[PDB]
Amino acid sequence: GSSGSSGLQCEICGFTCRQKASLNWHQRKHAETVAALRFPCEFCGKRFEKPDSVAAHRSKSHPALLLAPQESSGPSSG
Ligand SMILES: [Zn+2]
Ligand SMILES: [Zn+2]
Repeated sequence: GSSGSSGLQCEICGFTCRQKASLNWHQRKHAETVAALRFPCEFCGKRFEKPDSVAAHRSKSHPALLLAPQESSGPSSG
């Protein structure tokens, strides 16, 4: 077959599709879905319909930030 790109990857949710159309058709919905999410991610900027999901996301996508950083301390707000 043809070697090169494997498949497209969405940034909104993180889906993957082979055909370009799919992505577009899969994004058109995001434009309306964005409304649902009310609690944004102060870590990356994402958004969720609720905080419960925003807190866990940081443990799956930002699981390397929550933990103590390198020797060099930093300003933590809590
Ligand atoms: Zn998506
Ligand atoms: Zn995030």
